[PDB]
Amino acid sequence: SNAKELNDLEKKYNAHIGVYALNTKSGKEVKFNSDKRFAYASTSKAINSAILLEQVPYNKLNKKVHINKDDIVAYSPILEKYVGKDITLKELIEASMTYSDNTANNKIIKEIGGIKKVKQRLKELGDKVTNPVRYEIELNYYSPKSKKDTSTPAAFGKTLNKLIANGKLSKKNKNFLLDLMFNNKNGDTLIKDGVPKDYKVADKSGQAITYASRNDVAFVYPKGQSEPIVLVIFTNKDNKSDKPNDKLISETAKSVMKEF
Repeated sequence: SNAKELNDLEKKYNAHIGVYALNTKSGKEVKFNSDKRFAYASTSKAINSAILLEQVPYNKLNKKVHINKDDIVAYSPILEKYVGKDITLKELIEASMTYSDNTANNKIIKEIGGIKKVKQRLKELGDKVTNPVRYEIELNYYSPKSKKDTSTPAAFGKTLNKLIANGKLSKKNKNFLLDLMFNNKNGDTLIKDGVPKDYKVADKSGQAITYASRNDVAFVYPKGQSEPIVLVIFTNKDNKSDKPNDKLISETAKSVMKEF
């Protein structure tokens, strides 16, 4: 059974696994520690991007945003080149999703209206679990004794479905975002490495600083099926300093996909 496989994986990798998968066509679900809290780290870049794309039409993503020296936070491989320059909303979302640029995500949250506006949107979506508190990079300071910047697999996956796969995005904005997730430069070792050949994966990965917190969320499209399987995989380990093994997420994805 899938539960036995995931239990063996927890032991093989000495790690904790949280899984929620929903086949949006059939309604079938796979759940494993799906109500346990994990740090979501950069997987939240998918949420913040979608919220911004709900309120800015595609042809208005040319709006310019000025980048100052002090805006740059750690792991901003794109935005560190824009100090003293302007960047468009389109280029912020591209940097955030394609390269996991942290400054880009911060500017996107600001454009949305800040952390409080994100929380208001989550409540409207019926997500009373996902708990944004800090910006990059402090949101990656995960502690098991704290709920800051955590979610559960089930809550995060239901929110991904409601915002993107079955949300209210325009045709152009939805195709723009999903293509970024199909084509991103950070996900090849995770869900994409684990799914069988005839699936197409649009993912966003995450890694927090502590407790080997390693995540991937995705919309997984079976060949010939336009409705995705929403897949959320959160993992961590017991010690603060441990380093993640991406193969855990790949093998988890391979196991979960046997259910669909």
